[PDB]
Amino acid sequence: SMQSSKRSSRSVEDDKEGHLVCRIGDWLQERYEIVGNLGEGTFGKVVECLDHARGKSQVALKIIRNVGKYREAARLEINVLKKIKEKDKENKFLCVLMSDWFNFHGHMCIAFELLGKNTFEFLKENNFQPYPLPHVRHMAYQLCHALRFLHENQLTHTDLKPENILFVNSEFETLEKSVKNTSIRVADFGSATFDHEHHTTIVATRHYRPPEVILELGWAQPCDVWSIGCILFEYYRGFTLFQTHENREHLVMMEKILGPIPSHMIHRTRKQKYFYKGGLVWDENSSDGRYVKENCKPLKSYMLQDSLEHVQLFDLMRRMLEFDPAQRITLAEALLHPFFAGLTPEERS
Ligand SMILES: CCN1/C(=C/C(C)=O)Sc2ccc(OC)cc21
Ligand SMILES: [Cl-]
Repeated sequence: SMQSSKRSSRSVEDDKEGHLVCRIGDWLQERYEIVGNLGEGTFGKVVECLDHARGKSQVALKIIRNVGKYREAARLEINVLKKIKEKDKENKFLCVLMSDWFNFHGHMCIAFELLGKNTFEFLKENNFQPYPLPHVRHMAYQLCHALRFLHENQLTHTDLKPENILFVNSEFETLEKSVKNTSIRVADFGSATFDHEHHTTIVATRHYRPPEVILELGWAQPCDVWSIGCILFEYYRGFTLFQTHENREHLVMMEKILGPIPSHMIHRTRKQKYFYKGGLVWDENSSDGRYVKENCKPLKSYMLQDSLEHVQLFDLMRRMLEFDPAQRITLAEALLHPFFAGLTPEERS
């Protein structure tokens, strides 16, 4: 219910978890009026606010717990978001960057422009009926465009997944639900790592994680290209390419679907226990063996239609899913792939 901004903004306390005790109608900075809850987690809470210094426009305000490790992780996210903003003065490269950040009584707070549903939540709301190829194509183009910019500015996202890709507007027609506008933005730069910085060993979410990270061979921009390839497959079929929670099984799935791992990646890994005489150790006859052999087929076998536009998609996905990160297509190269000849002039600009 409605409260005054000066009063609400100074009336403040935390709970035993170091969350800010707040509810709908509370204010921050005599500026942000809380009108809803967007999400929550170990880090803190995300609340929808009206921004009264900007005609009451909607924002997603992330409010971090009064806990040191979450405070410090947010400070890093903020420093990445500042560096991206300073490289993209005018926001041509489709990242969800901050509109504001401040320290509210030990709470790091980060404001973002409020966008629509993420590409996972839209798919779930459609009963996991996949995106039509034209939408996959436009979305593919935008991901390539966004990450290419970051990549050529010595940055790697490391955690691209459908939940971190947002529709500017997720309003839909019923034809299956079909989004009216396929414009997307790339979110969640908390893990993003510059070329010169320490690379944490295990990056990406399981389904989107490339072989060089599983085998601990060193990772860079190509990690994001593998993630994008997995994302395009899931947009196109509506289920993840790699339905697994264990490295050995995951690598076997990669072989069943993409062909053999290059021998020099097997030779270089510390993870020798996954291999015997240079081949993956795997029981074809076990319960998991039977499941993988029935469910994990060559990548081309997942095509829904045979027309050229579908061949072009599957060829680009093959290139984004090359085992050897040195041989994997770059996003600069991907943008020249003939799959993108199919974009409308409107999508292409
Ligand atoms: C909770 C979603 N959410 C965020 C979540 C985290 C963990 O950061 S950041 C964000 C930005 C825009 C938005 O539009 C809808 C939503 C949004
Ligand atoms: Cl080990």
